[PDB]
Amino acid sequence: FLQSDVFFLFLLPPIILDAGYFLPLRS
Repeated sequence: FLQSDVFFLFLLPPIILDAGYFLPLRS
Protein backbone atom coordinates (compact mmCIF):
# COMPACT_ATOMS: atom_id res chain seq x y z
CA PHE A 1 0.00 0.00 0.00
CA LEU A 2 0.92 3.69 -0.14
CA GLN A 3 -1.01 6.44 1.65
CA SER A 4 -0.11 6.40 5.35
CA ASP A 5 2.41 9.21 4.82
CA VAL A 6 5.02 6.70 3.61
CA PHE A 7 7.90 8.85 4.89
CA PHE A 8 7.02 7.80 8.44
CA LEU A 9 7.11 4.04 7.90
CA PHE A 10 10.09 4.90 5.72
CA LEU A 11 12.80 6.00 8.16
CA LEU A 12 11.33 4.30 11.22
CA PRO A 13 7.92 3.15 12.58
CA PRO A 14 6.37 6.04 14.58
CA ILE A 15 4.48 3.59 16.81
CA ILE A 16 6.23 3.64 20.20
CA LEU A 17 8.50 6.69 19.85
CA ASP A 18 5.83 8.72 18.09
CA ALA A 19 3.34 7.28 20.60
CA GLY A 20 3.85 9.60 23.54
CA TYR A 21 7.03 11.15 22.13
CA PHE A 22 8.38 11.61 25.65
CA LEU A 23 6.28 8.89 27.29
CA PRO A 24 8.14 6.10 25.40
CA LEU A 25 11.27 7.06 27.34
CA ARG A 26 9.41 6.00 30.49
CA SER A 27 6.86 3.40 29.36
